[PDB]
Amino acid sequence: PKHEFSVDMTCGGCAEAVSRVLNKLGGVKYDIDLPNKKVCIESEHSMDTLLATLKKTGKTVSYLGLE
Amino acid sequence: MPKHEFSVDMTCGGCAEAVSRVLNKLGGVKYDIDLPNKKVCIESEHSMDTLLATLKKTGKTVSYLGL
Ligand SMILES: OC[C@H]1O[C@@](CO)(O[C@H]2O[C@H](CO)[C@@H](O)[C@H](O)[C@H]2O)[C@@H](O)[C@@H]1O
Ligand SMILES: [Cu+]
Repeated sequence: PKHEFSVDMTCGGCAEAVSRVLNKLGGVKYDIDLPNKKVCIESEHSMDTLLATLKKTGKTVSYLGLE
Repeated sequence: MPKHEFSVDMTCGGCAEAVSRVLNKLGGVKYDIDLPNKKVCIESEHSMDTLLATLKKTGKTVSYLGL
């Protein structure tokens, strides 16, 4: 499944930060849309693991669903 | 009591808010964030190690500017 999250990013540095923590987690295929403040992820990790990883950044995060 | 200074690569207000949230979550800290100068000052008993690790959770590039 491809999980979609709303992540409050407001500059390229914000997106870069999200990319860095997801890479640290590893085993992820993702794309970040800055203007629409959305991050889509595909991985063997649980939704909870992904959510916690994103929330640890200090940014506002919410789960939108999956495709 | 110790007063630490860190360099944090923040590039927008949202970046600063995220740093604030991770420090608020850690607790036991008195901090000041200087966005334009990419500097975060922290007065805390928490070890330099703990503070560095906490700031790194933001996914931003962090370095130590000393006591
Ligand atoms: O610290 C490595 C970590 O940084 C990220 C954050 O987006 O990527 C940036 O740094 C890379 C250098 O290794 C650049 O190639 C890349 O373009 C840049 O965004 C993570 O992707 C990477 O794991
Ligand atoms: Cu930002």
